[PDB]
Amino acid sequence: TITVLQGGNVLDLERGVLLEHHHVVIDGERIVEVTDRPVDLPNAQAIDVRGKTVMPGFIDCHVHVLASNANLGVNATQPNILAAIRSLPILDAMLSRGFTSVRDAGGADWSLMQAVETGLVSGPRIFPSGKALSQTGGHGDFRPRLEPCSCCFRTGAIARVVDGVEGVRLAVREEIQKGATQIKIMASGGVASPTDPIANTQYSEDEIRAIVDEAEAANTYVMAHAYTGRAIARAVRCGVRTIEHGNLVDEAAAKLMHEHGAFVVPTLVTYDALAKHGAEFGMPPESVAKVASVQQKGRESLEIYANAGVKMGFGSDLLGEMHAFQSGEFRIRAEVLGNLEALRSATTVAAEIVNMQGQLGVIAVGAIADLVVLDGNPLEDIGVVADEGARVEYVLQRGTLVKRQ
Amino acid sequence: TITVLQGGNVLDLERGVLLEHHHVVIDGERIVEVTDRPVDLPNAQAIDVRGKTVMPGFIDCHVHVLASNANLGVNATQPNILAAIRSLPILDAMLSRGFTSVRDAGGADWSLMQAVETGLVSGPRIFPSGKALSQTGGHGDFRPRLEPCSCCFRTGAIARVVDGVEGVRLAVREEIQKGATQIKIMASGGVASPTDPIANTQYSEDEIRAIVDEAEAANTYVMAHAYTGRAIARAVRCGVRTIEHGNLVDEAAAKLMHEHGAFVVPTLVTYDALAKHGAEFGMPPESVAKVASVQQKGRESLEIYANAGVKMGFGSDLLGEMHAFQSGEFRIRAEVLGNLEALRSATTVAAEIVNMQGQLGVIAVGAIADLVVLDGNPLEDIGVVADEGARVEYVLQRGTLVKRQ
Amino acid sequence: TITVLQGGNVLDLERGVLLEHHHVVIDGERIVEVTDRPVDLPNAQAIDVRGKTVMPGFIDCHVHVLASNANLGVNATQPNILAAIRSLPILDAMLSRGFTSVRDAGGADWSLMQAVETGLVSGPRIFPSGKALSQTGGHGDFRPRLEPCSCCFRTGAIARVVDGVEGVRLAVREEIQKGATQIKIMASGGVASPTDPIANTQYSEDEIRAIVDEAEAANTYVMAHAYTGRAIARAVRCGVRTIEHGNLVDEAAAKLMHEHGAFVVPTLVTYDALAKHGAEFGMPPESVAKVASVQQKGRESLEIYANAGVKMGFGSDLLGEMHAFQSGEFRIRAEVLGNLEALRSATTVAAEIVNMQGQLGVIAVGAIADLVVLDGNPLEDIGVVADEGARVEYVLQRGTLVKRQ
Amino acid sequence: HGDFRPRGLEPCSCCFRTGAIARVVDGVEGVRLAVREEIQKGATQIKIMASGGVASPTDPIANTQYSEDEIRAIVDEAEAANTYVMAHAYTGRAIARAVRCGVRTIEHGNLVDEAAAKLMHEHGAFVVPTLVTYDALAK
Ligand SMILES: [Zn+2]
Ligand SMILES: [Zn+2]
Ligand SMILES: [Zn+2]
Ligand SMILES: [Zn+2]
Ligand SMILES: [Zn+2]
Ligand SMILES: [Zn+2]
Ligand SMILES: [Zn+2]
Repeated sequence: TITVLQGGNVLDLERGVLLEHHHVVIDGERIVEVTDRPVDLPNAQAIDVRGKTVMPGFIDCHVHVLASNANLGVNATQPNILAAIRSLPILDAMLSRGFTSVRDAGGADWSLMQAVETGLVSGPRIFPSGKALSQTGGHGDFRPRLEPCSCCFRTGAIARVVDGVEGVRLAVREEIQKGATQIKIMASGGVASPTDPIANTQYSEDEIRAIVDEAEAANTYVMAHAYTGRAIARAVRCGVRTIEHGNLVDEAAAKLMHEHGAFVVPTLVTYDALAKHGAEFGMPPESVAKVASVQQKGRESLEIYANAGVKMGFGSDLLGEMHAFQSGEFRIRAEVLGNLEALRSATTVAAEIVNMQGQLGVIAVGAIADLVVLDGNPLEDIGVVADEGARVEYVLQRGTLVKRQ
Repeated sequence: TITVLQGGNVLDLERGVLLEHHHVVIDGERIVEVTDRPVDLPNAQAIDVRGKTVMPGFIDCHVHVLASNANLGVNATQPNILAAIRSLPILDAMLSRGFTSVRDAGGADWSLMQAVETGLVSGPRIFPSGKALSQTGGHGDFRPRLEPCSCCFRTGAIARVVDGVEGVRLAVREEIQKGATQIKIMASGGVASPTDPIANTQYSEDEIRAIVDEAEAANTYVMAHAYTGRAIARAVRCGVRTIEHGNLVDEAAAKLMHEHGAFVVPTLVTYDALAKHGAEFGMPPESVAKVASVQQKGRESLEIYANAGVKMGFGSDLLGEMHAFQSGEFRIRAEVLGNLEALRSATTVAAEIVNMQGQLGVIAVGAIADLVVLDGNPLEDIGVVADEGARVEYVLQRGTLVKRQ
Repeated sequence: TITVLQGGNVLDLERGVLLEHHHVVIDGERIVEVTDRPVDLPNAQAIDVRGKTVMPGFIDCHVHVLASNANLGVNATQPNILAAIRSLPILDAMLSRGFTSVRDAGGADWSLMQAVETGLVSGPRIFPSGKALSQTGGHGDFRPRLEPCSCCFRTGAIARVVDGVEGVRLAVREEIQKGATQIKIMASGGVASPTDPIANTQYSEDEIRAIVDEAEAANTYVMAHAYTGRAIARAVRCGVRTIEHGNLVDEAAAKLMHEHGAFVVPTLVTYDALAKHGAEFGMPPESVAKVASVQQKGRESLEIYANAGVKMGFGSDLLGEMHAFQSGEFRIRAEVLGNLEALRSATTVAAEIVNMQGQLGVIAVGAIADLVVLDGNPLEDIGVVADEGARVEYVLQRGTLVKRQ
Repeated sequence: HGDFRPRGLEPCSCCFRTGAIARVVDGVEGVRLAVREEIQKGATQIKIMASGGVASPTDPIANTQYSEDEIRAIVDEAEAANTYVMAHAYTGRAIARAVRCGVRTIEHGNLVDEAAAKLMHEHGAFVVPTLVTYDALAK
């Protein structure tokens, strides 16, 4: 059968206007009609959406669903079944904030992706990376300042450690076999790892090139964690498609990104959260030392990306109980670029990042019915979205209604 | 001693005509005379071939002699001595259908080649690949969507999983030591494997280039499994000599193939069989999902190959009890290319592929005595050879008579 | 349906007489009636057996079906599929000689057993030992007088080398998981192995005990290869059930064997064969040095076992092309004990050895229809059995007729 | 009864799948180590298979599993950690020896004779029949 959201103000994002009193008609999992007709509803579930905004369900392009606590070291060493359990609330809470799809950046696997798709578990559709690739002593290596690691994969582990061209090549083939949808690598130092300062680069160009080739071979792409313009530039020229964080770009690297057609997924909200509640939520004292420097240029970088004409996706990257602040990223972006853009990042641009242009992030005929129904107009008050589930009262996923609030 | 097939109509393939009441004289294992003389037979076994077509014994360029059931996963896991035993009827039946030589595309080894050649076992001469080479998660990787290890060689295993330039180099040197005649790899997604969609490529160009080198070093070639024009172009540029299946060529790839002097071996019959009796004969349900798409472009591709002028060999690639349909490939090709071509693909073109030009696939002086005697004329009715056999009453192999029907 | 052997002279073994003009009625796989009635055959396959001896099909308690050549060293190293192929002739010949069941003493596995039971392959029912257990440098170690060795089970290998209590324990649990029906161990030096003189013992009492226990825990027994009275005595005290060869007993050991209720399976024909054609058929020169001694006391031992009242079963132990000599063991035993006793060793006593008392080795109601039809009377001329398959013209196996000669 | 490998074979197995009911270990030291491992990981008691069963491929229910040395080593290591061993067993034969080796509770136990029962009462051993499962597996 068939469902009609009636009399909503449909958000159309490429023109940037509400379309008032437009009905939208769902058959099965897909949108069949968007019109301001009196519509011919014989056996349709009518949900009355008068004076309320209906827009495409949001896409978060950088989450760690399995990051149930803020020390990613100790997250990795928690027992498997507990690691899994603890992700469930995280998933549920994402969905009710309006997020109908997430690109998980290391941790989530194909089993979790199936769990939501078969209905076994409530949450967003996951686009899994499997495990992030990290070189030894890299952003994914959580060993404190002897070595030989570890036979087999803990379900709590964000990353795996692999070095060498043949090593990475294999690892990518293994991850794609295990059903990843894209490949995440760490291509610079970070904040949450013990031994790497943020300014230095990770992986040789030979390794990154091998990885990008093996991903392309399986008709997907590489996403890459990378802060400085030096770290970004190399990664992009090796052929990576999306850059994660990217807090310390220069315009030279920004220009190179635009030119190559590479995307960026800023994750500003995680730095504010780790500012307030950093050493407080159990993340090592010398990791909170590293967080002071990246949030500075963080806001500033957004302008640079916008100036160069680089597409920016929505990303949170929140760990542990800081997971609640997910929606706040809308606000931060709205402050710097217009809140049309802030919304675009979680919809149209996001949908392109995950290769579902036309499929998600748009209310149009043929598209998947992933809808959010919003009390108020985000186009003028960004707060209706950025206030943590406050003002979202319906969530639709693949046709079916999943939240009523 | 010495043998005479008297008064036959000898099929000459490069001219495309029967030569009536030509006698053919066999001494030892070789053809010594083809003539329409009254011939001078003192102590020759006269076999009377009046009004019946005598042609070269057929060559099949793609078989899996050891594929005794349609689930190649379970075929691989079956006990060694049982895998061996169950290939015996397969071999026998192939010979009875007129196939005096087969190129096995993964599975059969040098021991099976020996068993026929010393007469310990009835079948076609085998040109063994040993085991096909497959990357991890490739068309030869039969592990479900874990990641164990393995690595003793099951005698029912079609392929082996090897990654990396050195890995593949070693693998080819091993396969050639055990006495492979040519090297098979998987360069693309496939149908009969769990985790690889058909549209993606397999192996880096370094790996394939390595492989081709090690093959050429032992004075033989590589046969590569590939479907799409993208997969085929890259393989051909790396220097593979024969392409298997090739159902989804564009003409740009076919042009390249012709240019490089590469062959194709289409296997159209297997898809028809897997259409009818796919899930029925125990091949996993999501493999029969993938069979729908490749048989479409299958017949079309034949034209593409013929237009670009790419030599086409005969291949069956039938698994399990679907082995019976082997000869039906003649019909399929005849229907697109006329039956002179269809006969050429299993004789003159085939013999060139297995580097036996002038040794097999031609009735001429000095050639090996691999002869089929046919009741009817295949030049006008393709049915006389494409009918389970039915109409083949003599098969000669290296001089001696092996089937009387 | 149903079958009748009519008017035969049924051999009854416990009373030791022919029963003339007794009909035997087979339904399915079982014997339903043995009677000298005019029998009421409506739709029965009548096979006319007037004036011919019908007796139970023979059981040979010690064969090596996989021993396709006389050098067990080189037999083990032959390629897997070739090892399998070569056993097919061997099995077929055994069946034609009247043997409807064989107890394989290392080499044959469950899959071969299945091959015959499912009728994939013609031959006797097999009771597989899997692989003989042998200590390092023991009768099953074929390494020249060094080390590394071997990860994987060659299908042509008679034995495996395992040492120590936990080692042999695991070895037995494995062999039974793979579906051995009983367990073979080497408990002494032998003839066909490079490094062990026949006089000395093999395995500790601890190992043998552990082995016997694990056998008994799986509701089967241990068969043990042992020559000297010292080697025999110890094995029997450890609770092994049958003794293979046994050529150099003293009566003290024999007495203990009787006391414990342990059988013996002498294999005298193999030493005569190795006398004539030893170094001739490719068995290493210092192995044929060892064969001189054992045949001496061989005929003499038979008396000792008889005197002590130790049950004897039928055994050949023939290797390679010397397999042909299988039935000659009848004549050899008939020469020393009566030819009644010689037929008993292949029937009633043999069926007890393989735990099939009342199931095989007797023509009686409810027993399995494993029958041989014999031209002449073996109770007076032992040559009607011991002339290979000269004088056996019907063989019935599990109801159905398998040889017509 | 814990070994779910088909009658091949004999490869494989590296790590612990969280959906696995059992592990395969053989030998006196092997079991000893496995018990210590299991207790370190936080088991409250130790479960063993001392008999053939129903839900496993290769073992007929009539026959026994583990040597008395193995079982008794298992019981000791469990007692050293102030717990007990529970043991899966059907027949009176398989039951008796388990109890003689000092296992505290017997699982299923569908095929006792009063001989084994009497021995069980004497040693102070419990039984946990699971009759419902066989009705369910019947339908
Ligand atoms: Zn990152
Ligand atoms: Zn991250
Ligand atoms: Zn293929
Ligand atoms: Zn193939
Ligand atoms: Zn022996
Ligand atoms: Zn033997
Ligand atoms: Zn149980």
